[PDB]
Amino acid sequence: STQGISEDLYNRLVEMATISQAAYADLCNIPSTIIKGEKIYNAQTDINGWILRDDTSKEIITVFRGTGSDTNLQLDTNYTLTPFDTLPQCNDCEVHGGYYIGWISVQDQVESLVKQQASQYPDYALTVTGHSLGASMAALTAAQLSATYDNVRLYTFGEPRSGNQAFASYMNDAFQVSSPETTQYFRVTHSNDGIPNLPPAEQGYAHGGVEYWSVDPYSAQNTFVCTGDEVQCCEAQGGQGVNDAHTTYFGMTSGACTW
Ligand SMILES: *[C@@H]1O[C@H](CO)[C@@H](O)[C@H](O)[C@H]1NC(C)=O
Repeated sequence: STQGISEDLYNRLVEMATISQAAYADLCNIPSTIIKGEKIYNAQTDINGWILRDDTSKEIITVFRGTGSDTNLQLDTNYTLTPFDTLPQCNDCEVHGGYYIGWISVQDQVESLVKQQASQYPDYALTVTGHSLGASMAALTAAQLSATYDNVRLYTFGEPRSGNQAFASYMNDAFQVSSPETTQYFRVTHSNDGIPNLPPAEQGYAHGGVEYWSVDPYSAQNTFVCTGDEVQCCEAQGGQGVNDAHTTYFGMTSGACTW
C-alpha cells in the first residue's frame, strides 16, 4: 500500500525491534530509558521474556524472545488451531497450537507481573513486543491484556500468522487497526521474510494489525504501510521459511548486540 512513515514512528519501530532482538541475548544494550524487571520463563516450552518499565514514556513493556532452542522450534511447527479459551469473549477465536502452549506455560507469570507493575503505575500504558515466536507470544499476551487494561500496544517483528480470522478481527477491533492513524497494533515485516507467510492462509490462518513493511535499504522513507485484504507487501514476496530477511530487522540481527 502506502510508501513512507514519519521519523517519530520509524524511531519507535526501531526501538521495539531493538528490544525484541536483544531478548535473544539477555537484553544487551536496550535503551537507557528502560528498567529491567523480572524474567519470564518456563522450562517445558523454553519461553523466555521479561517485564520492563520506561518511565520516560510511561509504559510497561513485556518482551518475548523468539526461537532459540530445539524446544522452541517444536512449538513453531504445531499448526493445529486451538480455541483461545483465555479470552471467552473472543468469539470463535482460535490460535496457533504451539504458541498457545507457549502462552499457557507463562500466562500466570505474565499476568501476575504485569498486574504488579500496572497496580503501581496505573497511568502507564502497556506495550508488548517480540520477534518471530516472540511476536506470536506478544500477540496472544496483548490480546489477553486488552480485555482488562487500557492503552495496550503491540509491536511485532517477523510475526507468523498467530491464529484464525476471528482472532485477527478481534485484534483489529481491540487495537483500532481500521486506520494507520489510530492503530495500536504495528505488525512489522521485512523484505521477503518467509515467517509472515506461515502457517499458510489456506490452513485457516490470518494476520491482523497494520503491516509496516521494511524494504531495503531500511529507512522511514522505504517503509510501507499496508492495509486491507489484497496480497501485498511482505506476503507478496513469497519468501520461504527462516531466511536472511527474517533474522535482521532495521539492520539488527537476533542476539547480535551490534546496536
Ligand atoms: C498442538 O498444540 C495444542 C494446544 O494448542 C495441543 O493440544 C496439541 O496436542 C499439540 N500437538 C502436538 C502434536 O503436540
